[PDB]
Amino acid sequence: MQAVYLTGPTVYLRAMVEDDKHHAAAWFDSRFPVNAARAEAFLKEKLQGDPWDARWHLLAIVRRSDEAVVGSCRIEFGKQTASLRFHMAPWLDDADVLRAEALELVVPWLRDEHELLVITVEIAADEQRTLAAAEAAGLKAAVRMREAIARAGHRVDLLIYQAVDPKV
Amino acid sequence: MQAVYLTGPTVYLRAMVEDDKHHAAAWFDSRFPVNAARAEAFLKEKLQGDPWDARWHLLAIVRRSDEAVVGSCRIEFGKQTASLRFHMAPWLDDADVLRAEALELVVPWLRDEHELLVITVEIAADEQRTLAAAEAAGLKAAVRMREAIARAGHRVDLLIYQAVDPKV
Amino acid sequence: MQAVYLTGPTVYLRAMVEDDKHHAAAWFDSRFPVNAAAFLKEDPWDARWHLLAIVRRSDEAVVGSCRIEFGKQTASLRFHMAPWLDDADVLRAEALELVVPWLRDEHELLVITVEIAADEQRTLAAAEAAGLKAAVRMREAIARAGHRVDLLIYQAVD
Amino acid sequence: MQAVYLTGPTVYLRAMVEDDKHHAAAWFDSRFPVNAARAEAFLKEKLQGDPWDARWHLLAIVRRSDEAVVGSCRIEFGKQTASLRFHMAPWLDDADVLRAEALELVVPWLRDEHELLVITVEIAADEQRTLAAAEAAGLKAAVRMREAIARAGHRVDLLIYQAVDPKV
Amino acid sequence: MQAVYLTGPTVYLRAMVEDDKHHAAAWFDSRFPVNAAAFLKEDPWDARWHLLAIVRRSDEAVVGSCRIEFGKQTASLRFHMAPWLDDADVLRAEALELVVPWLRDEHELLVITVEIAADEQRTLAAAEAAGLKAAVRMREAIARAGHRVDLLIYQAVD
Amino acid sequence: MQAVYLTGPTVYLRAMVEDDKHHAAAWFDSRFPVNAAAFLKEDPWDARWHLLAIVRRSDEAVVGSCRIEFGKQTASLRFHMAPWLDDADVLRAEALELVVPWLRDEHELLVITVEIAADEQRTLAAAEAAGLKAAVRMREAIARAGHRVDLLIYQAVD
Amino acid sequence: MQAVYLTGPTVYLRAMVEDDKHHAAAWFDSRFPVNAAAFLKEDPWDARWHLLAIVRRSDEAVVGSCRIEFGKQTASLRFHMAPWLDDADVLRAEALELVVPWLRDEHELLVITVEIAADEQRTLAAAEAAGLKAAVRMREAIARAGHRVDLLIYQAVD
Amino acid sequence: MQAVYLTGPTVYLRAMVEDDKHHAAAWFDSRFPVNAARAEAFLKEKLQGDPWDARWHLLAIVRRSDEAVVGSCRIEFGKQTASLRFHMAPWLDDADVLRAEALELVVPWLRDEHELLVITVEIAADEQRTLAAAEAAGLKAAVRMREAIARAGHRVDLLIYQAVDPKV
Repeated sequence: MQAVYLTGPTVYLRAMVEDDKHHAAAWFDSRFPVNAARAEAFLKEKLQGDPWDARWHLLAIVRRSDEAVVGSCRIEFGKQTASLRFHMAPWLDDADVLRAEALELVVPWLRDEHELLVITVEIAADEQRTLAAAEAAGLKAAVRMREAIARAGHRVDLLIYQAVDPKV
Repeated sequence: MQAVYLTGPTVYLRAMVEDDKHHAAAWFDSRFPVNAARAEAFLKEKLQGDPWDARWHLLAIVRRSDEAVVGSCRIEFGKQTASLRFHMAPWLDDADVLRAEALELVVPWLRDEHELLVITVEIAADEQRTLAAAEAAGLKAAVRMREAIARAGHRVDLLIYQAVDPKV
Repeated sequence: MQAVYLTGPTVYLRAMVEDDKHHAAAWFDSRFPVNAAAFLKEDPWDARWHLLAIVRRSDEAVVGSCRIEFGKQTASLRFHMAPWLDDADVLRAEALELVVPWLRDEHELLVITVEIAADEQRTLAAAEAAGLKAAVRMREAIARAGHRVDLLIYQAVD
Repeated sequence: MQAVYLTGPTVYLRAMVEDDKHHAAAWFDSRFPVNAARAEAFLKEKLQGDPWDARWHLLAIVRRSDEAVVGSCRIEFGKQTASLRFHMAPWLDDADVLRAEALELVVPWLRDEHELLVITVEIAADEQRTLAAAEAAGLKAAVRMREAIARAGHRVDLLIYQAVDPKV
Repeated sequence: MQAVYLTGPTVYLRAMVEDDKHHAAAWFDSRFPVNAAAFLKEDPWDARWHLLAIVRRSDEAVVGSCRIEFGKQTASLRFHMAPWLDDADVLRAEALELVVPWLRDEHELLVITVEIAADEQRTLAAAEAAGLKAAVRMREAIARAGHRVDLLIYQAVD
Repeated sequence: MQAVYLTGPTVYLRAMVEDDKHHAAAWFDSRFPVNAAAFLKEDPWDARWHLLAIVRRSDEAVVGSCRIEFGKQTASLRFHMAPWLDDADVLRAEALELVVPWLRDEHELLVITVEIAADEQRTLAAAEAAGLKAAVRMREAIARAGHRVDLLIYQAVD
Repeated sequence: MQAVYLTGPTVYLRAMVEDDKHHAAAWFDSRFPVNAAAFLKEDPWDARWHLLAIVRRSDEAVVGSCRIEFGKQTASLRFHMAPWLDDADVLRAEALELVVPWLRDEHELLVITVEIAADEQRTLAAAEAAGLKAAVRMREAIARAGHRVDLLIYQAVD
Repeated sequence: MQAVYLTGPTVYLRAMVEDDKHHAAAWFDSRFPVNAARAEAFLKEKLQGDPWDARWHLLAIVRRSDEAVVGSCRIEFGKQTASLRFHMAPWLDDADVLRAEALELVVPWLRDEHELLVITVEIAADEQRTLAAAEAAGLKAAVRMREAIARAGHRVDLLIYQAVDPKV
């Protein structure tokens, strides 16, 4: 994953390094969550494989104009699965445009460079551009988690978008 | 819901009253969660209806032999949906047998006495008897939430079981 | 405030007395708070405020409290409901419905202030019906089961 | 200390029992503090004796008119010392009058029934009646702890009142 | 708000920009908070509010923030100062001294609201000099070193 | 463990039953914990452990618990006492005094482990009298009134 | 311990010095702890323990610590890794792999104890390969992102 | 206080600046405590003066050999009083030697450059060298706070040392 270089008009993705984590410490939690996507359509357990064999990765999302790390993409591989979520810097003016571009970049890489039957992405229901990026990448809304996400004055659903190979 | 009386060989369900909540305060959290089932298959929003119109209910699960409140069933209605989860007393010797019986009791009541297109139940992957009760009630595993539930020394998946009317 | 009784269809409010506070103290012997700062020992800041018990009419149970803190110009309200209470939002909304017109028809105030959590649908609806509008919001200040909600400050200015 | 019975016009003091602690659990913390009086004039360590030999006691303060436990007096004996603090119920209308009476009752008992060279009492600077009770009992302000006590909108000093035998 | 600059003898306020927020985010990479709810990702509740950076004139350092949330009738202020800041109370008081007359001489508001901790002597003194009076008090809502202080809500009504 | 009774001058230990756990659950409906992680729903990690009630002889009250978790070679003990309990340290020390010789005279163990807070004088003294020595210390893991104390792990190896 | 160097393929351990501790202190200037009780000021309890720095060979960075506390019979280990560390579990496991044989081939101990979180797969695997077995479990004592994990105490007895 | 320069063989004291506070953020709490010395002999309130007139200062303690900030001295002036406490870096090998030197440096400065009737210093009972420095500076133990300070496995007293002008 040291070779990953996925660039668009505004941002590029590359392996997150210790330097990134340190600078972003105020908002980026380095500690491991239980998984990189909270919920998923119920499918055969075997697709995930053994926990010893799970592989976690972190990609920095880097703004081209100033080289600022503006977010991260956390990815968790199982045997035939990839699960991911994005963490954008809270100081960003419009996190959604940059998150959406990052999703456009990472999905085709995930489909091509790996042997996956399932791709699973967390996207909040108010993340318009990111939802649209997922739809154009051929992902489909699979799970609704009602009011799972705190916003100012209200809560919104967390949605889980998936592409699942026909074989499954 | 004051008329509800659903009894099996071991437990019965009736409206939870303030007395129950007070006695069970050590383990029963009276505060509202965001919903009664955390995740669900992605279906049309309209099925849930407006939040002003949502109706929440609490059923006590009562052990017949001694009249002890051994758990609760939290139910959240939307327009055409019912979502539920169980909270069993931590001092119970075998919570799963009694939870499973409670699920056997509450499901047929939910199908008959209400006009539902969707029933949604949270069940942890290690809850053997409760899983079996759900399957016999005609519910099917719809969502997997990996390692969502803390246990001693390890974590287990939360599963979401559903029955969804053909019309949907 | 000793001769004041505000009666609605479900609850009534009257001056809270020591015995009420005795029993409300246990509305905190709990591992699941909605907020932090039981009650504490009550010049100059302990002069401005006053308590009304919310009593359910059906069984005469004390089911909540309404705290009213005064400025020269002002009155600010805060509710605390028993944790085991059935239909707390309906009852709290009714108390608000009772206290606001009292503060209007029996006081001369430039500003009435009320604290209400962002998820308290019925209490919010009664505040809006009484003419109050949201003025301040404090993010994730109120604890619920597995999540937090914002505290809203509603105000009317006459 | 089962024989203690110290009564005034309004309250009496007797050994606090498990029943008291349970009822008062909302406001009374049964857990041990490090001592029963936080600060004291610096005097010879030997006066306190060994920690194995320390003896802690709890007296309930009981309102005569209704038998309500309205507070507690926590006492810590060393070899030749007695240290104490009061915890009054937060629902009390006028805690200070009842605290002050309790102090009037407990001090003469402490001087007579025990062989003390030092008595040490915590009293907040705004506790008028309690301060006056201490002065009339022949205690003197020895220590000031500035702004140690939170009140509504402001903080007040904790004062430590003492009587110390001439021999010391 | 992009062409607005309020200059006092020590600090000036101007619209906060992304770069300012970038560096202010670290005013939370800390085990010693004064409050809880770094910043979070910014319809309908994220429409009403606006940020001003407080910049120290001597070295052009961004040393704090002033958050202004609007109602139709209202404006409510909240300050956050860098944790390492020398003389934070003097600088915050000066910012208040600057923002209040701006909200008066350049807006048409019925009510101005400001949050101030009960121990912020100089900020309180500037609020009183600006005509604001305490309206609401929230006990022990602000964390300090080994103790907590109350949050006060000050208001003026024109 | 159903036919096991260890009787001392003040308390006795026997297998804990559901009814005991029912009432012990409330030893947590409280805002003042000594530790965190009421009880939780009890393969493979829920196989190794077992509970003994500590019953006060004078009134037959269940006043505490002794949790014994087993390895192939090992036994590890943890006590929880009712919060309202008079003389909890004396009673807990006596329970320890009872359980340790039982684990010796009626089991074949290479290692016995016990958790004890650093301020539990009498419990510590009984652990030392039973031949146990401190092995591990976890700083400020136990909450007391206005302070914390260390958790000590004592062990004997036969 | 000043002339002790344990070198593996990825890291090596040597006596920790003041400068290492200086920089490790910031492994706590953070709002996301894994545990509680930065470091604190170091008779009689501050006699038994000792620190080894874990240094990554590729860049000579100090990336973690190994704390060894001694009894007469005993040695107990505790690791703390830098929060930004890549592959912390692999590196920690390697340190364990290095320290255990050292405590065997260069000490005379009846019991070696190690703390390891229940989710630290590779560290657990090295403890089992070194002959250690789980002895004690403390439920949900370690904080992770949005959840907690148990702390396990592993031990070998020679 | 920008002119303060107090140097000994090992450390020097100078005004703490924002740079110091930032670097030391892991261990140095910039937030204000209620006072700089927790307890003090009970003397006339007027000596402290008005809170509006209180002046707080921070001195960095700087190790000469490497210019490292190894601690801080927090000082609070009232009208005729000075109260202080030290915060040493936790990574220090022997904090007590350097704290003690810092106390040797700051006391004569406090007596000479200011018009004080009272100097009040917090010192833990196990801080041998610091206690000895205070004694040689002509301070005397005035207050004992039993077991106020957590240490590894045990607690120690906080002591308050004072010099008080004869006039008082």
